[PDB]
Amino acid sequence: PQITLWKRPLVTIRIGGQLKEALLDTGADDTVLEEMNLPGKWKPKMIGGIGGFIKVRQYDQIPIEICGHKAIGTVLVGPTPVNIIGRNLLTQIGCTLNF
Amino acid sequence: PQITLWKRPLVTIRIGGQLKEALLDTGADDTVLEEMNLPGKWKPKMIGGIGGFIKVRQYDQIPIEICGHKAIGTVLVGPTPVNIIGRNLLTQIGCTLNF
Ligand SMILES: CCC(CC)CN(C[C@@H](O)[C@H](Cc1ccccc1)NC(=O)O[C@H]1CO[C@H]2OCC[C@H]21)S(=O)(=O)c1ccc(CO)cc1
Repeated sequence: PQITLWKRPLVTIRIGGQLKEALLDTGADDTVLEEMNLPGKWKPKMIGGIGGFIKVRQYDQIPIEICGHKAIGTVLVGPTPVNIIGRNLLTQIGCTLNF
Repeated sequence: PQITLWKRPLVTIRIGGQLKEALLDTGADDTVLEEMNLPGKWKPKMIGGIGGFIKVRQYDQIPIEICGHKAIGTVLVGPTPVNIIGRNLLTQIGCTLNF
């Protein structure tokens, strides 16, 4: 579909047994999700934006369904105020910017 | 244009006769530029990002040409990690997300 930007580009995503609302975010290199206890190996990382940094856990090869489109890749999990679908997964679902 | 997302969507903007590089950021409500001088009245404001809150100077009705498309709107100046074009101006230049 086409998503205008009059409002936040929030869409429904699924990660296992959790449905969440997440921003389609061209400003984010990688996907960052709100705190959740995912299975598997991870590694610590610090990511920065307006206000400074937060600490996150990097999980790899996590499948996420984004508006019914399948994706699989890196997911950073930590105390973000909003779920953020970053470019690493936006490319996988065929997302472009157009004007 | 159509802009894919395998690389950061960085574009050249013209503001006050200066060329700068800025990131098209659909996860940003607001346009935020790194410290610079702009003429006219401004208002102190605060905004929050992934890492907390910062103080910015709010300038209204600033022209920016974004990849050759004209916008006139609110520009916040302050300690963002990188110049970002947010939805307030993305809407003005007709930017949508498509997948
Ligand atoms: C470095 C470029 C961006 C910061 C400038 C990166 N951010 C994505 C950005 O879209 C966030 C996404 C975002 C959205 C809401 C809350 C926190 C973070 N938006 C944001 O800070 O927008 C601010 C300007 O407009 C306001 O309206 C929304 C908050 C204000 S980020 O969230 O900090 C971020 C995301 C992922 C990574 C890992 O690659 C690193 C940083």
